[PDB]
Amino acid sequence: KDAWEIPRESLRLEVKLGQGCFGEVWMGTWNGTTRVAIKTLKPGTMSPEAFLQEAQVMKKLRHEKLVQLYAVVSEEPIYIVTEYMSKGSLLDFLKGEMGKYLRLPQLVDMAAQIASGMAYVERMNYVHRDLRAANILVGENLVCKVADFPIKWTAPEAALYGRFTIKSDVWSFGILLTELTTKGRVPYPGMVNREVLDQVERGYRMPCPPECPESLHDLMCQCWRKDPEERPTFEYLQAFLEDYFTSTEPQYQPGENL
Ligand SMILES: CCN1CCN(Cc2ccc(NC(=O)c3cccc(-c4ccc5nc(NC(=O)C6CC6)sc5n4)c3)cc2C(F)(F)F)CC1
Repeated sequence: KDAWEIPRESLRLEVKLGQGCFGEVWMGTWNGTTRVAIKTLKPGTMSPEAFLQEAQVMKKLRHEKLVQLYAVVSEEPIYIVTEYMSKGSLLDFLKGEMGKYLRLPQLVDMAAQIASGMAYVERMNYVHRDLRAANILVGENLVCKVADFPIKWTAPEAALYGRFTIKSDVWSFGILLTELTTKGRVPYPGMVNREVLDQVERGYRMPCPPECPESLHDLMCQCWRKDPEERPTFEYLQAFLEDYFTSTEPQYQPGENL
């Protein structure tokens, strides 16, 4: 019971946000002042240790582009409280309305910010294991942050031999690049998990998404190298994206969709 622990009182659980197997996500007010997301755990559905492992994880990881843990209610009902992100998941946001007006530059910025949060995660020798647009939260100002709550996003060695490493996160990140540039569409359209596993192993990689720049597709392809160690770092990725429109696609012109 630590200095992240708080009273449920400082927490106003205003709006529910998600329905899970082990709890619900609420949008609430912390100290009646600061807007916060609140991941509840339904006691009797999952041990506190288990549910608060993610919280313990979030503690050691303070970064501008990661969902910041804000406080915790360990003693049941077990609330985890975090900075709130107005726009919800990057997935709901890509598929959704404001998605339609997102082009490469905003998409690549997001990529960049995630790449960054993920780079932070990298420095920390942490792994995400579920890096995918559904786990990126968008904030105001297209702030996106890595959050957490799927073999299409999962690097083979991770999907197959459970070799989940930041590198397999890079892989996912590659998938997230397609989410980002397909406006949230499901990776490997028309293919189902087994067709994907079968495929990705035979060496299949998604083609260049409609109107996405080959250089962004190459980035993706790097992210999906069979050999995990060949996959780039998120320091490379971040930087590659941050600088994308100068070092990589200076001649970029907005398009219909990207
Ligand atoms: C070993 C596998 N590894 C280890 C390390 N590894 C890092 C990690 C682990 C866990 C988490 N846990 C969360 O992130 C979290 C939890 C609860 C709530 C929220 C949360 C935050 C804001 C927010 N805004 C919202 N608005 C909307 O919905 C509106 C439009 C409709 S709903 C919402 N929910 C976020 C974050 C991170 C990580 F960040 F990656 F480092 C993940 C798993």
